[PDB]
Amino acid sequence: EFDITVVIPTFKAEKTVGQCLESVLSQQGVSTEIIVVDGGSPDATISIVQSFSSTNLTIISEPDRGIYDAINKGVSRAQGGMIGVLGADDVYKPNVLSVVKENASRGVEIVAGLTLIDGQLRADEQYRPAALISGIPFGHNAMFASQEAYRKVGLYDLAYRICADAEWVHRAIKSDISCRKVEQVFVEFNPEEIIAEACSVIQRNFPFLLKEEAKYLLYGVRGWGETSRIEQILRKYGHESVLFVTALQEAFPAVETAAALEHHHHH
Ligand SMILES: Nc1nc2c(ncn2[C@@H]2O[C@H](COP(=O)(O)OP(=O)(O)O)[C@@H](O)[C@H]2O)c(=O)[nH]1
Repeated sequence: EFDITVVIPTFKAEKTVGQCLESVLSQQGVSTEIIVVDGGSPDATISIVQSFSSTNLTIISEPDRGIYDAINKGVSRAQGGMIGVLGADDVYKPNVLSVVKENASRGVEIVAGLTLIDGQLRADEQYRPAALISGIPFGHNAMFASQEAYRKVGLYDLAYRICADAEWVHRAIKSDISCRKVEQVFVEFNPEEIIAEACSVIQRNFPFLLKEEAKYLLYGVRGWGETSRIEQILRKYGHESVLFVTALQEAFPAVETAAALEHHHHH
């Protein structure tokens, strides 16, 4: 019954939840359902959320196991054609929801836009196998996914408290979920732990990789580290997976002559 469902997880968000919801309620040209999944805030959050138009607004307020648990509860209740997730410190830009509706009209399963972070565009990557040796290719809050996308991919993996968004998108890529990237800003707003989860997520695509080899690939694609061992890694594991060969030749087009050699002998 709704073009869009916006899932907003909140805990102690009294400072910004107003600005967040104003960015959703003011969206013109769409029927929007809002599901606020609050983890039991003791501050003004519940009152502020209640100060908005409640017509299509549901409030869940109960303990949960973290951000992605709250997101899962909201996604599970969503009735909209496309489902977005907005943090309480985030805002959608004007007209974004209508842009999502328009770009979804042919049945694409994911519609993703750009993200503005401290006045700079997030350095996004393409939605393609090459993302599988990296992080999430677009900002998770700039992503909208259909009911069928979530039905087919499933829910967010709570084992990942940082990078569950990346792991979900990688599962989408591996499931050949369709995606359309829109070159418009949709949303504005312990490294060792982040790196550990990101390596783990990459290894869930390619279980033959050592953690250090997942790290090398990740730093390689992101431009944080050198790439002279990429060909070595390709020769080491190319026989394991055509997807992995495809990912490396997409991420590092210069290894094409070596990639074709892997394809030719094993795939
Ligand atoms: N329901 C729920 N929401 C949370 C929890 N922790 C954080 N949040 C909310 O999740 C959103 C993002 O949290 P934040 O600390 O900014 O993490 P980040 O934006 O993903 O880096 C905000 O809307 C918070 O209110 C939690 O344990 N439960």
